[PDB]
Amino acid sequence: AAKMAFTLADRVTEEMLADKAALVVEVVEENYHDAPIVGIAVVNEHGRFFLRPETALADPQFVAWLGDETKKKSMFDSKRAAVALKWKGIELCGVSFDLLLAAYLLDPAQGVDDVAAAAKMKQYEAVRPDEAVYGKGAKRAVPDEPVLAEHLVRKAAAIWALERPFLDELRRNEQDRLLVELEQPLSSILAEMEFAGVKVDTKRLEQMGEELAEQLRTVEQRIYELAGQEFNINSPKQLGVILFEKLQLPVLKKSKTGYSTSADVLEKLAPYHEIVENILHYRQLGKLQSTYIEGLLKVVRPDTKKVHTIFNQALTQTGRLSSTEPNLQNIPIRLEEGRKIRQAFVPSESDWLIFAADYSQIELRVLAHIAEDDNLMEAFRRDLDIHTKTAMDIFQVSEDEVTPNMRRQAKAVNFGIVYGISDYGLAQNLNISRKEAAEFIERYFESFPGVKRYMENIVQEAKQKGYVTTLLHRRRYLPDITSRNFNVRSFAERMAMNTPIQGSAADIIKKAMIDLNARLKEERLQARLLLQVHDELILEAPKEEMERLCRLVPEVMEQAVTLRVPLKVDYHYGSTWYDAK
DNA sequence: GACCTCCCT
DNA sequence: AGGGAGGTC
Ligand SMILES: OC[C@H]1O[C@](CO)(O[C@H]2O[C@H](CO)[C@@H](O)[C@H](O)[C@H]2O)[C@@H](O)[C@@H]1O
Ligand SMILES: [Cu+]
Repeated sequence: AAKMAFTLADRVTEEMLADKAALVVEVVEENYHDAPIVGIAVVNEHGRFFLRPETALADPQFVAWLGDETKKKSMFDSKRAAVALKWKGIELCGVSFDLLLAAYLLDPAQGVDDVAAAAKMKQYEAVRPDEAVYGKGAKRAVPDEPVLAEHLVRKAAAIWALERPFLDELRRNEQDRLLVELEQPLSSILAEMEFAGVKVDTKRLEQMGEELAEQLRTVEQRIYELAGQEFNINSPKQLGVILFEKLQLPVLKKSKTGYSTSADVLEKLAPYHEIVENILHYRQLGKLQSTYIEGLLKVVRPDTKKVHTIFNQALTQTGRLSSTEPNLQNIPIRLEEGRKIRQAFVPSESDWLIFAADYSQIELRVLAHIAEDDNLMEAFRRDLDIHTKTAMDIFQVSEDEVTPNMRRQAKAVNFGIVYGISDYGLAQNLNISRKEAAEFIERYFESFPGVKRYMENIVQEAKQKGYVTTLLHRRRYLPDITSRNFNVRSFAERMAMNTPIQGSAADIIKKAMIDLNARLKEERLQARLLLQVHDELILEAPKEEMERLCRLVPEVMEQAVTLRVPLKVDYHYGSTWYDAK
């Protein structure tokens, strides 16, 4: 395997600053925030170059070239490079092609997470997987200069070679604008969000942690008093023995490994013995303690008291974002004791406030749009309570005859319809029988014949084309749709049904983010985007901007696309994330 | 290092 | 429907 030719440069030259280049700014640490850049490579019309970061990033011409938006770069995962460079006070501009995002749009099922995996999609194999170069786990390391340098230049050369074929394919798929006008500009916005971060009131979490520690100690002792002995409550072997052998509790669910102690199961066992509610309480508290007190405190930067998440923009199969380290998309809200964690998330400057705007029922509104179901579209045109309306229809009752249990069940059905669910899975959910579940679904489709039609038509389209699409032309390939195995085919069908709804919702909120960022700038507001949680945007702004944000944010979000039904956005603000309710 | 419950939308 | 994050072996 003969080396690829390149200049191991000792200094930056003019021919390295062409107005078109593939660029590699390598950040090997997974978490790129304030992380080292271990090397640089540039491939352009004049050749291939490796530069050492301490050289290139001290060179004013290079830094200016980095920041010049008329000097176009092709990269893989530009957000990583962008953020790492922001921490060093350097702006990266002019990124006109991101191979990671191109690969993700073409097929999110491939799990492209390095240049080698993207290149393999076009039968290009003259580059190694990062894992082969860096190793894995405790053996992970930056290799010596000649090996590192060759690797970065090969990645750059791959990018240079693969841009045209990736773009041609995106174009054939009508995904070219989706890359260039949505995902790439979103990438910059997300880079700013991650860099800005979110301020944490660590003292507040620590005293929450102190309280929890005390309450956990109390319940733990109670559990041991009720069990008549001590044991590792978090050990599935030990607990299963206490519950199902020593205390003779019925076994309602098994798990391949052993006895199920899932919360759905424990709830049914609670009548039999007082230990059960205490174990549940213990789990709720321990979850908060371990994950959202301890876990959060571990990743707060002590110098700024901020958490800086990383939004994985090229992971989920539907076009949603994900968030890591910490995950700021699963902060408790459902139960009050856990929701109080949100009080620890505070504005980053004094006299600023948190502002949260969320779409109201975006998935069902999208479904109404794509199905063209007359009844559902009317329901949203009237701005009805959708679950109450759905109860009225499937039970054939007047609004005044809808009971709370009726509403709750219509709500579960609505979620089921959205997730493409079937008699069995709705059964599990409503704690009812398969045949009953099947009658609900049948009643649903009688009231919403357009949605039935859609569910039928989309599964057939998935079979005929091999994939389904979203509003903005995101794509998901569903080859299991023709499996002769019921369970595998059926999962594929649900995906066929759900992906255009979940994915189109993701598309809309991504566009809103772009539109919003543009409006914020035009208006010269200091308001800034901090977070996205699938159907909601969280910002922080001076107290003096709230009144304008109240009008501006919902409007931008509501007007992002025009559907057959209105989009509706609710909003709140307050001293903390908790209070923005 | 791999494999196997509970938090969010 | 999508995700992220301690015991056992
Ligand atoms: O797609 C964004 C993200 O994906 C990569 C690989 O493409 O994944 C690494 O980085 C993320 C962010 O910390 C980690 O969660 C993941 O485990 C890593 O493999 C990375 O390059 C991008 O930043
Ligand atoms: Cu786990």
